[PDB]
Amino acid sequence: SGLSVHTDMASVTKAMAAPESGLEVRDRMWLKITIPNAFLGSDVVDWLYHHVEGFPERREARKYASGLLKAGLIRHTVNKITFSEQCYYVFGDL
Amino acid sequence: SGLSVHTDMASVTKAMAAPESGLEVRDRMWLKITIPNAFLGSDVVDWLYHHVEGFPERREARKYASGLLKAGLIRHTVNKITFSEQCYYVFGDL
Amino acid sequence: SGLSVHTDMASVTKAMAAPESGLEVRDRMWLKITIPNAFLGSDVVDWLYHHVEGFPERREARKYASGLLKAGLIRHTVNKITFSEQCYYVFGDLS
Amino acid sequence: SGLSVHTDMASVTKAMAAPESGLEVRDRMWLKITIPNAFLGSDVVDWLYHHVEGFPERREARKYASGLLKAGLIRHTVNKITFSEQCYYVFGDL
Repeated sequence: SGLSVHTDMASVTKAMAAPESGLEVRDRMWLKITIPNAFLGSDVVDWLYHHVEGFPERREARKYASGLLKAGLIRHTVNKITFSEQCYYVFGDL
Repeated sequence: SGLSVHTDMASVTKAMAAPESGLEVRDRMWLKITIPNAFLGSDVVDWLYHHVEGFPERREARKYASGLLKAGLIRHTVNKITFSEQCYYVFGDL
Repeated sequence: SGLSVHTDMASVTKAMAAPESGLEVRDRMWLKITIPNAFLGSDVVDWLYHHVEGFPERREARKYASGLLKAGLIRHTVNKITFSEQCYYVFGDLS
Repeated sequence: SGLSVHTDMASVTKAMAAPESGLEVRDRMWLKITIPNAFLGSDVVDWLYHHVEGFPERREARKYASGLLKAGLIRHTVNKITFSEQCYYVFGDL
């Protein structure tokens, strides 16, 4: 009722902005970047477990993925120290 | 069979990197950024069409959201001209 | 100020349920479904605009995408009819 | 440029559906359901930690909330046993 297309734009925006207005407001944003030949930690861990003999289990395939990052043979896409499976990586020099 | 834990680390990585290695790759990644009080264009459009009388179809609500961006009352999170429902937005100076 | 871990649980819940309690309460919910090989309308238009010659502008790619939905070559994941770039689709029968 | 507006529609779609076509695809989707008076598990835990006395930290608030689901005071909107902060709930019989 109380707001319509005749209300000034600035006031409608302040209404949408006020606490408890109804608007979904969260403390994050997801941006899509086009980086050819990237991959997830989980895809590296998979590939090593299934293609490289001698791992007693998957957690050792994950430690090996981790040493590849330390060695700079894969690289983080934004600056991070520690390996995670959920993060995206690209290849180092080679 | 031909790769195991005894193999050269760099050689194992160059095999993973080759064409047709089986390594799941693709050309896009998603980054999460912590922006306080950010919101989706689609939710702005949901809020308007739900709370502001005078819109005959949802498209007039999207066009109004477009006008809010032109006016600087909402703002893009990254350098972009035109409005989209899939992008993330913050409020301007109010 | 005067609710604590010693208060009646049902009374706490009631306090949180009252008007103006400050709990975020809203007429919506969002659900994650696992659907292998699902794609967004906007990615279909993008694919068609970049790979199929003869689209003078991007809106013509959109209308073609709508004509895929209408012919059943792609399918909405819920009960809708009209094409939207924001919804998720899957492939129809292609055998 | 082997495909145009002249090509068979079914053949264009089979192209798009082929391994390595370039079409961006995913194994998850998000759906909006209109449900009156629904709230996020993390919003309940926040509301408890801020307005109820005697929680030395946030994990004790999370546990109380999980207790609230067990007693039937809040309820899951999809059949799930256990409590989780990213799932949606409604009020029970009050």
